[PDB]
Amino acid sequence: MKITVLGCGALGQLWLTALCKQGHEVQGWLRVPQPYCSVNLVETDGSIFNESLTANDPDFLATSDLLLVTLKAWQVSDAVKSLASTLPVTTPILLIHNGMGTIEELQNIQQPLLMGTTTHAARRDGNVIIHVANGITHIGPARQQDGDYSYLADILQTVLPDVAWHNNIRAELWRKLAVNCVINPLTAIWNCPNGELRHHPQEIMQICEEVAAVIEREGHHTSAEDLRDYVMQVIDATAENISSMLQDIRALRHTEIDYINGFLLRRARAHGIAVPENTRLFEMVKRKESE
Repeated sequence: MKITVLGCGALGQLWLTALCKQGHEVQGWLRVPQPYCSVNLVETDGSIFNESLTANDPDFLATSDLLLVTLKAWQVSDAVKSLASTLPVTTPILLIHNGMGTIEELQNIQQPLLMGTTTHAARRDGNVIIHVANGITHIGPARQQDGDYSYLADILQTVLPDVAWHNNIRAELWRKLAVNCVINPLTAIWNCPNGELRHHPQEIMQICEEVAAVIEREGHHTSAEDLRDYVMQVIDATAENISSMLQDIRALRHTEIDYINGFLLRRARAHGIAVPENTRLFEMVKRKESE
């Protein structure tokens, strides 16, 4: 098939490479138009893959069979709306990113919309992309009207193992966003490795109690304590790492906070749930971004 990949960064080059090695017709799409996307990715065994692909061709977009989006969350909805009048109104759009809240920004999209997240790990070092680890990409329908597109998880399985379809993909999205609402902003505000958080159990519970209150009202079964125990287990296992949010902070790149604790605040707001710790952290990180 013909696929346009939106974003030629780490995750976008990992998909372009995999689609490209299965023989699919592919193009990338850049925010700053260029006729080609130069892919240079290192495979998990250290092998290189390096090709020059077509980019930003409107005719190739108008005949594409899948729009695969791999931008950061705060970029997604504007970039998708820009291309949706050109992509066929029958062609499915798959969003892969961390965080939640892009579907609410895309509710009038006519095309089939699918939402997803991955545990594959891909790092960008300058113009080099490193496929750090293999993993699973979970996808599913964004709205009630997108439920008949489970065939994409079978095609994608053949391209970048493993892929799983979930009829209620929001359950898996919240599991990851719950943990990120604790780890990302705390590390960001205390500019510490994940392991520091181990020294702050009482406070982590308070955030988890707020997170747990919003999720329960959203229709999912979780407990504040269960959530707390899991976060601490993640913190122990990733003790020396620098989070994705702290990484953004240290490089002064915009953060995905509007789609992590910002989404919890928005949903908390819609259900009327008290979230003072999450609001403080959200506002703090926003002040750091501005400087």
